[PDB]
Amino acid sequence: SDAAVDTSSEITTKDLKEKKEVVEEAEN
Repeated sequence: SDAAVDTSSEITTKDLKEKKEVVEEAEN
């Protein structure tokens, strides 16, 4: 799974962080 770093090229591995952060918006 670590190799996923190469995939990081599409810029998303980090997005997972934002996607988790937005979860707060769950409050609509």
